[PDB]
Amino acid sequence: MAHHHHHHVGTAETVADTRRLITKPQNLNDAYGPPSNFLEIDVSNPQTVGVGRGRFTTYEIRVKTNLPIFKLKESTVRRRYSDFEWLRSELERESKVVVPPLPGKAFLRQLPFRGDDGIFDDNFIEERKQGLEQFINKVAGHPLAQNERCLHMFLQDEIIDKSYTPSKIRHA
Repeated sequence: MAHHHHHHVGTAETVADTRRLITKPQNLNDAYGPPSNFLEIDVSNPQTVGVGRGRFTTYEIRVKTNLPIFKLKESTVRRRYSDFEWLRSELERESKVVVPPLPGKAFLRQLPFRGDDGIFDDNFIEERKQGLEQFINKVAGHPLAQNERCLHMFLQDEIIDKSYTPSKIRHA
């Protein structure tokens, strides 16, 4: 039914034998360029989406690339700082990714408050934005990171799924 090893699609010439062939991990392939590729990500376009007690601001992650991992080459998602955090540590969990420290403990004791912490203020937001996009362009552009499934959820699909598969971008 769904799983079938018999096929006569199109012009049938070869039959459903085994012969040899085999399907083994042949490492990374070639398509656009080396695993470095060209890469340009921008976290920005904030949305303060949350509750009066616990309101958070989401960031839109914009990316253009010809990376063989990124799949869509160039797309945009939107998720919150808390997802960046777990993305950071996830890359540090089982890989030696160049993951840098998150932007914080800086502008907070630098700016006013007003919006509880000041997160409702458009100055602070971009102050975290600038560093968060700095952060991401590394963790989302480094060999080890392109090798961690964490990037698949961050740059691709729609959102970071906190129940995803803890493995590499390349799957068997």
